[PDB]
Amino acid sequence: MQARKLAVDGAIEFTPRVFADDRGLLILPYQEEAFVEAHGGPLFRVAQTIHSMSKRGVVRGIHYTVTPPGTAKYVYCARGKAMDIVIDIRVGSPTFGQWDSVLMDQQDPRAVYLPVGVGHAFVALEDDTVFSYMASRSYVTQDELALSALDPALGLPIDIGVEPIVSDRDRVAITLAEAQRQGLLPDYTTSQEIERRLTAVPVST
Amino acid sequence: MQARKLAVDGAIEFTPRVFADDRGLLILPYQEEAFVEAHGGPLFRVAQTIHSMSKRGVVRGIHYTVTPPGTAKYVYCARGKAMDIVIDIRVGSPTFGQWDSVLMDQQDPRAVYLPVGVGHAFVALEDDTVFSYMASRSYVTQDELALSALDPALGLPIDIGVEPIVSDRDRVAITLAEAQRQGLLPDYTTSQEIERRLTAVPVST
Repeated sequence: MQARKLAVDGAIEFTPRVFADDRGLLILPYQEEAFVEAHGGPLFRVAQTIHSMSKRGVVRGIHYTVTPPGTAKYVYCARGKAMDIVIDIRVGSPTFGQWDSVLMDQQDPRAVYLPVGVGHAFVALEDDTVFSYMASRSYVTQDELALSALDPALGLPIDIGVEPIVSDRDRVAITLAEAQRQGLLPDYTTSQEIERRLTAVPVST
Repeated sequence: MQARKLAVDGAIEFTPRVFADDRGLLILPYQEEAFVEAHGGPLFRVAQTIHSMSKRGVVRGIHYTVTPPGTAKYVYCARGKAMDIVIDIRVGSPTFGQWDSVLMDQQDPRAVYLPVGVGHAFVALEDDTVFSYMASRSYVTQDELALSALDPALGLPIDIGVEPIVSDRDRVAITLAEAQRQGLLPDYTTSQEIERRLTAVPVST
């Protein structure tokens, strides 16, 4: 397993090996040793998992969780192809306003660690594109917020030639800039504090 | 989410709802509230995840982990169709020697909790059949052991009309009965003790 610290502070791309034989395929998308060495502590406790499949041209995001409580996530692309995007929406962050992209696909599969307080978006490049998540918190539509993924100030790499396929909620999302004005965005310090508590190393005999 | 306690003591089948819209599909295969209510405690901490894809007619198993240390698992079928099988190999168990099957498929997806000390096997009924696991322990070929899934004393539902597609290791696996003779099988009491420590409820303020 290879790990690559992304430009968005604390975000990480992991590249598992694909082991192939006569029976099919085996991948180990999350691996404790590689993760602890990259991040400094183990994965959060898993409160919920998500299986999401999208059609070609679907754009989902930018999604984030009111912080506190916040959510940290670990996502891998289990089928199809996507441009995955971490957006740093944590006010105070050294990389605030920065985004990073990971090409997710079945030939060179990738997993992404998303810190507490960051936004997540992606575009599906193929039908039957599947994102598989572990999350540190169960989903409350409540605390779950959206920002405009098509926002021109952002220039996210989300256009693939065809009309984006988007939920009404994601389509009408306020901008990053508007959310900051209104004080709706995660704070970087708070986010970090929660994240360190979530991914605390177990300390035993 | 629905939960169904299986005949193999402590094993559980969970039935998530499939939410479908214009964009594709969403499923929440592991959910803390449903799991704690069925099992009595939360999922183990996640040490590793597994993405496995199989061709039609592939039989994998019966696999188990030397106990101690043991491994507990949570598996959902993310693509295709399978007959999934929990085998109770814990000597002392009230359901020792019993197996249970879950039909895994994309139309009515299912997740299975596998306790510490139980064996796991399945047959893929379609090409591109994907099993997605969280496990309480990272994989050591070491502590990872196999029993004969085609064993006639077992009568597992693993034949689909065509020659089974099997690893050399799984093909040459000793029987359940032979493993017991040799003292290679998990102990039920020990398994339970480990399981309770793994899935201990967090107790905070």
